Amino acid sequence: SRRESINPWILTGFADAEGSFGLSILNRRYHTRLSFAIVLHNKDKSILENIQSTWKVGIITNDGDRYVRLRVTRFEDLKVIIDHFEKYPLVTQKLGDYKLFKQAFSVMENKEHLKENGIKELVRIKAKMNWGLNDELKKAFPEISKERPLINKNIPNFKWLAGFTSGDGSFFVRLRKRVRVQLVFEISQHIRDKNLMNSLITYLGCGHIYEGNKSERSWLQFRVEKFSDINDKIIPVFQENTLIGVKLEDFEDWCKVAKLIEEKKHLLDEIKKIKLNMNKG
DNA sequence: GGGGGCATGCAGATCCCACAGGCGCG
DNA sequence: CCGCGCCTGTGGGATCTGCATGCCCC
Ligand SMILES: [Ca+2]
Ligand SMILES: [Ca+2]
Ligand SMILES: [Ca+2]
Ligand SMILES: [Ca+2]
Repeated sequence: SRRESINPWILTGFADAEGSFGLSILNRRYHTRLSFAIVLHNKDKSILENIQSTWKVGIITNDGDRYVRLRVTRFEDLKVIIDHFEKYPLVTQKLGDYKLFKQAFSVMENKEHLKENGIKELVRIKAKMNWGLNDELKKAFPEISKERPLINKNIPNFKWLAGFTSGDGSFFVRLRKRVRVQLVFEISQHIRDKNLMNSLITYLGCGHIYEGNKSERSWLQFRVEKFSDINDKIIPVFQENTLIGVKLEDFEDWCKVAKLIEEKKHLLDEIKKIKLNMNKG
């Protein structure tokens, strides 16, 4: 059960990709709940165990027949999470949800949430957090601003990038029809972090940003399709900065196809065998 | 007696992932 | 011609996010 721990910057990078900070204010006088959660497919339960071993907090639960959840609600345990992200701060817009989550923690640590003044402040905090206030709290506390300080941060290091890639990244092989094999690396992200995704082009020395129609599409792609860039830049980066989860296994199969491509790929039966065991198994 | 915290289960919403096709260029 | 890589496009599920209840304890 007790599995390996992970580098704390890799964990923050995975949290930037897959984490969620929650502030629930329900009328059971109001009940206050703070939470951190990650939901993944069972294939990546090892990641949740890795985080649980590194933080030494959190409950791992099956969220159905297909999914697994790591959830932290115990108040003292949320202090462990604050201390981690204070030393290893998030990079995406989720940092703002973390900061509001931390602000809510100080209201509750000072027991102010038991009185009416604390609830009003917690409602103001929740308004700027994630998807904002629900209809009931919008009516019961109409005083309601969703605006919050802007975030525009740079990639802190490659260890963060490995955890981020383990979450939102993708390694795959294309078989285009004469059949040619092409390696592709892609990270997708909501356009709310376009600057950070643009940051990747010079940070990795390769790649392009693709957006489609910016007026009707809320997410973009950072992609590297040039084999020399995959072979000389992306592979050495993630070989030195270990990925986690099945993304690591997909990367290792990905690199097997890369060695074949640098050795005159065209023969192809072994590449098709590796591809069958990638994002299908 | 019960307020408040914790665990728990489930549902809503969407941002991802893992791709494919057309075609200009060296 | 051939192999490549820019560029455009996306289904649908793995995510992110949120709601509700029960039971314990000081
Ligand atoms: Ca993400
Ligand atoms: Ca993310
Ligand atoms: Ca993921
Ligand atoms: Ca993700």
